[PDB]
Amino acid sequence: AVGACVLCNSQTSLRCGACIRRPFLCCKCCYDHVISTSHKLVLSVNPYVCNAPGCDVTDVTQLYLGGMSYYCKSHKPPISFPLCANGQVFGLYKVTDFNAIATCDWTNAGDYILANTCTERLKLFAAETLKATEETFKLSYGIATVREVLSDRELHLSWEVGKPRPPLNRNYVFTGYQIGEYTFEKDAVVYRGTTTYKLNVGDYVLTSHTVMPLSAPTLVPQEHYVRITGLYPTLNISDEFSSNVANYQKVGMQKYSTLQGPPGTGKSHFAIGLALYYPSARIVYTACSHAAVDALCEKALKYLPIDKCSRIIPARARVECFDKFKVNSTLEQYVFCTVNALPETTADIVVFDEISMATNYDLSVVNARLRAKHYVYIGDPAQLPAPRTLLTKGTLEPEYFNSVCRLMKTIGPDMFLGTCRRCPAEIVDTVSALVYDNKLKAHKDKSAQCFKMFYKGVITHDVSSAINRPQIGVVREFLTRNPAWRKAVFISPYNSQNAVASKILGLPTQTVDSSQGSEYDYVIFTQTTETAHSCNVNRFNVAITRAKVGILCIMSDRDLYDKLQFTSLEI
Ligand SMILES: [Zn+2]
Ligand SMILES: [Zn+2]
Ligand SMILES: [Zn+2]
Repeated sequence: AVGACVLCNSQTSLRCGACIRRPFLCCKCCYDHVISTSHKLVLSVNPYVCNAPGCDVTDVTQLYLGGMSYYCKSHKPPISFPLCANGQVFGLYKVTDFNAIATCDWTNAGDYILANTCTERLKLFAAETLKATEETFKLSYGIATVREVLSDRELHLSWEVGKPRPPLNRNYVFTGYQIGEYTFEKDAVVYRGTTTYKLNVGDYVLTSHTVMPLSAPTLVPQEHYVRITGLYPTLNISDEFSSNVANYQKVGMQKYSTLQGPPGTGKSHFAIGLALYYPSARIVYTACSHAAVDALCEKALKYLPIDKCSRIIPARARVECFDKFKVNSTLEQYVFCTVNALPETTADIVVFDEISMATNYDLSVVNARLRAKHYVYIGDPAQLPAPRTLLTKGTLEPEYFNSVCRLMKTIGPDMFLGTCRRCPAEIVDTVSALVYDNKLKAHKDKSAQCFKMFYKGVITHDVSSAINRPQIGVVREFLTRNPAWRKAVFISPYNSQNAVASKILGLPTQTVDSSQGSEYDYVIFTQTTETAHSCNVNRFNVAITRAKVGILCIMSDRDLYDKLQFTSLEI
C-alpha cells in the first residue's frame, strides 16, 4: 500500500480499485481519475468505504472522513470532512490520457495510438493493462471435446454451448488435458500435438498466463558518448563485414541504436558481424519468436566459435529449437534466447531482432532481465507487427507498433541497410516505392520470372477465413505450363486458402505472417480477397519480398495489382 503516483511520481498510499492493475495515484490525480471516469473505488491499507453496518457506499465522492473511519452522508458524524475535497482525495503526503488508458477496452486502434504517444510510465501502465485485459478475456471462449480420432494428424471436434468458439490457427494455441500444448487447423480438424501422445476421445483449453508487473522502461534513456565505450574494437575484421564498420562504431558511441533493415538487406549479417568487430564482448541475441532466434543461431554457426554459444530453451518446450549449440548454458559469451525465456543477467551488447513483432511489454521485459552497456534494436517497421487479438476497429499504423518503431518512423532510424540482395529487381522496385520512399536499391537484375494476374475469382468463407478456389485453379493451369515452379511455396493471407491449396496443388504452404524472415526461390501468392487484411501494405511487402528468383501474384485488388512492376499473364 506504499507507492508513488503513476502520473507525477508523488508518493502516496491511494490505489484505484477499479483499474485492473490497481495503480498508485497521488491525492491530486486520484481526484481526476474518480471525478472524470466511472472509477470511484479508492484503495489504501483500508478500503475507502462507509464503515457503517449494512452500507454499500463505495463512491469516494460520496464518502467523508469522520474521526478515523470513513462514512457516507447518511452515517457521517457532525464533524466530518469530505474525502474528495479541494481537488484532492484524502491521503498521505497531501490525466486525461491516463483516464482513457484506464477506461478503454483495447478494441479500437486509438487505444493503441495513445498507449504509444503517452509518457513512459503511462506506456508501461497501458502495456500491463492491455496484457491483463487480453488474459482476463482469453477465458471466455468455448472448450473443445474430441468427437472421434481419425488419424494421428486429424480429429473430429465438438464445441461447448454458450461460449464463442476460438479460431483454428496456430496463433490460437491450446493446452491439452496435461497432454501438452496443441494447435488446430480447420469438417475434420487437423491437430498438432507438441508430443506424440495418441489423442483419444473424451479428451479436452486456450493457453493463458499471469500478467506479471513491469518496472523497466521500454527504452532506456539515450546516452551519446564521445568514443566507443565499454567495447574493444578489432583491427582485422573480415572484408565480408567491412561495410558495417562505420555502423559498428555508432553502436559503441551510443546507449541504444536503431537499424531499419528491409528484406534481404543483411540484418542477421550485421548482427553476427557485430561480434566479430567486438570479439571479447558478451552478446545476448534475443527476439520474441523462436524462429528468429533460430535464424540468428544458424547465422552464428558459420562465423562464431561453436563453443562460446548457447541456445536457451524454455522448460515448457513447444516448437523444436536449434539443436547445434549448448542448450541452457547462460555462461557462454553468445546467448541466443527468446524474450520470455530471458535470464536475469548482464552483457556488453544486447541485440533485439524482429523489432516490428515486439510489444512494449516485450521491450520492458528486456530492459529489465538484461542490464547492458549497449542495446541494438534491429527490424523494419514496413513489415508485420505482433497480432493484437483485441483490436477489431481500425488499423494500427507502423509508428504505433512499439516505441522503437515510433522512433524509426518519426525521427528516423540510426542505420538503414539500403541494398536488397535477395529479390529480383522487379520486386525490389515495387516495394521500394510502396513503403520505402524509393530508398531501397536492388543488387540483382530483373529476373523476368515475376508475373502478375488480376482475377477476382469467387470468395467462400470457412467461418471467417477466406478461400478463393478459382484463384487456386488459375495456379493449377499455370503449374502445368511452368514446370520449374513445381517447387514453389504457396503463400496467402488466409490459413483456409492455404489448406485448400495444399490439397489441390500439393505445394508447401505458408501464411504471409508466418513467412516473415523466410526466403524461397519461387513463390506463388493469391490475394484471395479484397480486404484491409489482404491489402495491408506491410503484409503485401513481406509476401512478395520472400522470392529470390520468381513470383506469381494472383491479384484481387486493382491498386496493388497496378503497382506490381511485373509482366502480366493472361488466362
Ligand atoms: Zn499524480
Ligand atoms: Zn481506475
Ligand atoms: Zn453509510
